[PDB]
Amino acid sequence: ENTPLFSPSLISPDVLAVLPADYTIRPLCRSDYKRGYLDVLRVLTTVGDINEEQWNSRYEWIRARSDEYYLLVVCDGEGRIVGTGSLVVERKFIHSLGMVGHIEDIAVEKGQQGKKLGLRIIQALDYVAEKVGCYKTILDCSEANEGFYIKCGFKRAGLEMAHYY
Amino acid sequence: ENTPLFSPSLISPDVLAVLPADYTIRPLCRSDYKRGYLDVLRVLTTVGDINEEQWNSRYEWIRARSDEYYLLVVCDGEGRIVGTGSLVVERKFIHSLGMVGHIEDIAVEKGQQGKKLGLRIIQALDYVAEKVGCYKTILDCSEANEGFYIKCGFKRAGLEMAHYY
Ligand SMILES: CC(=O)SCCNC(=O)CCNC(=O)[C@H](O)C(C)(C)COP(=O)(O)OP(=O)(O)OC[C@H]1O[C@@H](n2cnc3c(N)ncnc32)[C@H](O)[C@@H]1OP(=O)(O)O
Ligand SMILES: CC(=O)SCCNC(=O)CCNC(=O)[C@H](O)C(C)(C)COP(=O)(O)OP(=O)(O)OC[C@H]1O[C@@H](n2cnc3c(N)ncnc32)[C@H](O)[C@@H]1OP(=O)(O)O
Ligand SMILES: Nc1cccc(-c2nnc[nH]2)c1Cl
Repeated sequence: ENTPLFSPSLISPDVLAVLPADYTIRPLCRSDYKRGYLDVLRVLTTVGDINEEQWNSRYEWIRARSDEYYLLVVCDGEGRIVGTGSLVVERKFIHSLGMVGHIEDIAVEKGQQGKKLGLRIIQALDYVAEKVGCYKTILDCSEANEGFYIKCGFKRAGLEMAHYY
Repeated sequence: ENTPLFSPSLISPDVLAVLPADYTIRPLCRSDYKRGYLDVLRVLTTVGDINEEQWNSRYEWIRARSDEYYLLVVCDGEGRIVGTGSLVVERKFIHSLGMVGHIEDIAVEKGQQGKKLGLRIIQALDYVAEKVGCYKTILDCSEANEGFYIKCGFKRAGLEMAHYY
């Protein structure tokens, strides 16, 4: 219930060292449902209404795949979740059975934006990806937040194409 | 060993109906190592040297995750693999615990290109994604093959950003 999703050993010590006083970054755990986690994702897009049972079910699905789904949180001095980020590690046959890190669902509470918390989330996710043996990390962004990813040391590599249902 | 990776029920019947005479599309199976599968991926990028033991190991990893990794093949009239495509289904908390389909590692043998086999692979992967409940399918492409994805009914949705190790 407070068991971290993945090893705290995968949290970048350099990131931990430069966070603001009393803020932390750490793996998700199941009790994060009760520390404002889904409210943070509302800055991204529609989350929907998810009750605790549905959370517990998806959480255990993700925990059964914790060599694939690396979800971490930023907490303020009061233990409130104020930022989220995901790394999803894709297995391939190409690149000698290579692994690609996919950065997803990056979100910082509006009142907490513009203090480098997104940068720290990206640095932490890039640390995980390198540690577990990804050959690269990629993500999709908008023209409007490309400048954020540039300041995180990402470069334009191609186009995102979509098909909706 | 000839057990399909996923249910043949997930292969689009409309696609099967319009393939060229004696060509088929079907799930990967483990014995596809011996029908030229990795040679097809060489059109994409470097595959490396993978022996049968390493193949069997990754195959079983993927088969243990066949609600996530949907790999399918196009076979010619002689049972040779001439095309490949992947759908990887990502689980999210957003969009009411939504699922996004990721189209990956699309490859047609050079001598078999320009006969709609890539189109059929994309149509088949989009069929899988809709069937299992994805809210969208996305992929990354180059400026040079954007025109292919446009003819498959995809639209530009954002930018692919990359960070290498
Ligand atoms: C892959 C994905 O998840 S894309 C989805 C990204 N998420 C969103 O767009 C949701 C809403 N926005 C947010 O949640 C946040 O604003 C984020 C995640 C985009 C950025 O996090 P923040 O903590 O606000 O940014 P942070 O302070 O770390 O930014 C790092 C630097 O980039 C700058 N920056 C932040 N956003 C942008 C932007 N949209 N365009 C240009 N520069 C930006 C910051 O000013 C800062 O600059 P500095 O180094 O000159 O001070
Ligand atoms: C997400 C990813 O995997 S991106 C990686 C894609 N893979 C590669 O680029 C590897 C090398 N190329 C190939 O393997 C193949 O050429 C593919 C997969 C790109 C396309 O498959 P093909 O079977 O050659 O194409 P197919 O005949 O189905 O093409 C459908 C239509 O798009 C056209 N087309 C194909 N490639 C392109 C292109 N690069 N630019 C513009 N139009 C194209 C075809 O002429 C055809 O047009 P029509 O409907 O007017 O006849
Ligand atoms: N492209 C992409 C983006 C986000 C997650 C994934 C994924 N990889 N494994 C499961 N999902 C993939 Cl393939």
